[PDB]
Amino acid sequence: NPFPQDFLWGVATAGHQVEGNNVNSDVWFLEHLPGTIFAEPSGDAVDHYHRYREDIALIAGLGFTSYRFSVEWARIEPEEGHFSVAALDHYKRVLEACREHGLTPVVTFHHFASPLWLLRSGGWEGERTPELFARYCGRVMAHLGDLIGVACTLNEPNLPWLLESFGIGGEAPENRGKVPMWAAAAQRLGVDASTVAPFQFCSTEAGFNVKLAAHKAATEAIKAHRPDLRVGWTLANSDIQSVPGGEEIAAQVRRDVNERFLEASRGDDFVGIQTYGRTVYGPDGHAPAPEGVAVNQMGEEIYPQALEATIREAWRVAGIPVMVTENGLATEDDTQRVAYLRTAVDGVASCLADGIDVRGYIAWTAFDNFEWIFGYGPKFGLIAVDRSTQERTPKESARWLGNFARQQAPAEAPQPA
Amino acid sequence: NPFPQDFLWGVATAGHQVEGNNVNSDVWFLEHLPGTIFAEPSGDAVDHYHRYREDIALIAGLGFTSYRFSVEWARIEPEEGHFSVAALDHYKRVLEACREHGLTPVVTFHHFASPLWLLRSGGWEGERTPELFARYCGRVMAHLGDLIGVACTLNEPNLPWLLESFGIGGEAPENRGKVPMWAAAAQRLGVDASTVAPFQFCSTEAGFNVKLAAHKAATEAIKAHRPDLRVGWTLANSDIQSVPGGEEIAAQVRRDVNERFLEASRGDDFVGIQTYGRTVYGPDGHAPAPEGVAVNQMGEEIYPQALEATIREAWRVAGIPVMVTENGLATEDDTQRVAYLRTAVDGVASCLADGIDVRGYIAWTAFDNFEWIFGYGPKFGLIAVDRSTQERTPKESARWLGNFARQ
Repeated sequence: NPFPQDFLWGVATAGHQVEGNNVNSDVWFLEHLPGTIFAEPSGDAVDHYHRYREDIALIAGLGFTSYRFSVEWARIEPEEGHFSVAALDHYKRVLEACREHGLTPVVTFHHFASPLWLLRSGGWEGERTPELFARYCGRVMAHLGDLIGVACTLNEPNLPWLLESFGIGGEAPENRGKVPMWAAAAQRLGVDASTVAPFQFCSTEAGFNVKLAAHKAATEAIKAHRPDLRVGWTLANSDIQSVPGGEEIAAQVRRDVNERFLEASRGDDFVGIQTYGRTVYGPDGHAPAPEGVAVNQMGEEIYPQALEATIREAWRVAGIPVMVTENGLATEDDTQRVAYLRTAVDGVASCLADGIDVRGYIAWTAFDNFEWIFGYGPKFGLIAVDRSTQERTPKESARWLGNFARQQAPAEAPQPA
Repeated sequence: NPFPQDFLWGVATAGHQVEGNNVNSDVWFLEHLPGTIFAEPSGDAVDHYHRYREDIALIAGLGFTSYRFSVEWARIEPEEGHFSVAALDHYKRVLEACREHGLTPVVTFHHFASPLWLLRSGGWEGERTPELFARYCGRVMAHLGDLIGVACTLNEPNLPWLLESFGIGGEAPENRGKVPMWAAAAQRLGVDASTVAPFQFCSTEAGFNVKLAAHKAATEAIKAHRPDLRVGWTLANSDIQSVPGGEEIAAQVRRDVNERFLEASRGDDFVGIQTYGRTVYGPDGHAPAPEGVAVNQMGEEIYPQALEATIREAWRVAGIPVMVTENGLATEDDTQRVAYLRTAVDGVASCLADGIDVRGYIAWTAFDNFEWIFGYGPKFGLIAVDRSTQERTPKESARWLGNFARQ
């Protein structure tokens, strides 16, 4: 068996995507702006904020051994310097639920959404962000740090560098004013549009430095409470490929998005790898590539072979233990998700059988949810939710993966201790 | 007793003062503005949002038969036209807890705090405000109306008029810009200050018409779900008195603040009376306490005889049943509170005994809480909360009044 007994089998969520009523967040604010690129508001999402106990019990019943979720800074520090012990107690009860159900909690301290007030100090390019984040992380540790299994500081700091290569984003700061969304944003924040920089859109050297310092200062804050607790960030590392004409563009992208962040990870306990497919570049940049085999729901290629390739890359470049903190598939046909997961798990086993220190596998996502700018259309969940009633119904993929996890545990009788 | 069989004995709260994290409300926003008049932010308050079950068990264990609390528009409709079913289920659970503990729930549909977005459309001077408020009251009824024991549409529409008589607000709208907090509110909302009108500061003719229209449209929305449910609004009615020199001033205030609103109440099923003390006017306007006892934490005269007066007044002007939806005392010494509640309650019984139809007594307030611009200084609670730990400790007044109910 290539998986060790302590290997984590989980599903992941992000607070804004499942909790509902993240009304103090930047993303919420962006969802309701006149010029918005968000297709619909998050609203209640799946109401994980109130239903987490039953959600945890469901997940643990399916045989998962871990649960990854975010603590939301927008709730914890709702205005700069005014921490909410009430919200911190909410997340302590979440962690207590995990622990009562045997789940190791993988806590993401930040998952794109920020308190809206942060966007007035320059957001993820502001020089105070690294220390405010770190202060924030110390406060969460102060209140519930003993209950965390594993810590992820930041989710996908490199995402917008990859989106820029499409590229959706990455206007120059001096040009953010010309996209409606940013112009509006700045106006109501009472601030200049060149200074508007939520986490997931910022691909600027300022933003690189701010992200890295925030990671660094947060790790230290966290270690001050639990020196034993393993910490890393997570990366949006695709399997980068090319066709003829795209070799140099592919190389540039692999370098700026993947290797640069993995180089920056080399001090850490682990790195989180988040991978869905390959990303192919030709002479005109991004090519949704040649066709076969997705047909994902978004019309992207179904290529869970990517995971094994990014795990290998991460081991090579960073040389630290890897945890797969996201992996999954957007599809309305769950039989495709099952076949995808079989292959991705094979990818993991294959890396482990080669001596790569992989420490868990966490599927994106637990429940069909708010897929950022595309809203509720894209279905990534291993568990269905009828949002109108909030009823949860596990899909076969949840039973398959859950039961795979369960079937890796030893089976010995009790032994005098 | 002269208390009928089904007289309600309650304690009351307001969602902004007790729940914590009312981050989408207009008040929250005003608490954090640069030139704010709020002495401190509400923050977590006493975290009633999370602890309500324990709070209601405690309330019920003490002997009360009723609980008055708000549902917060700021959480139910966080953006105009976007209702939260999860916020509605929360409140649904609050009502289920009440009933599980045998407590008749008295729900206030609005208790000063509004969604921040409402302030961008002219707030409680906004001409769409009545129909928005009614629509909101409808959604709440659709989700949970069957669990409400009594309904209070609006809390103290008339408060800011009373305060104006102390020269404490009531700038004409053209001069709102001159108050720092309004100028800051304006700038952050992208709106002119003349337009900024949160409920409890708005004592303008427009705000009278808007409040009244909202109360009426809300009443009609709630009866479309529950024609049996008793509906009214609550009034900030002091026992307005004079000394020689103050007669015209006193009559004026009595007419604009109490009688005008009681007249406006004449169609309703009951009027909620909220009274704490007397307000005395002399030749120089509002008079300070005499070399006359106690006094309360705010230096106002401790005057429980006020309640009997405002009940008699309401019966006379409105002519409909009276519910005491707030009465109590701000004080650090609870022995003063016990004595106050005893006499107030005697005042109520004396009204009852004269045939005035009083339907309930509800004390302000369950828990020491966020007293608006005064922050956590003032202690009105029958139950103490050490906010650092959120630990609840019933004062003697809790056990006194609870036990009084229990007979």
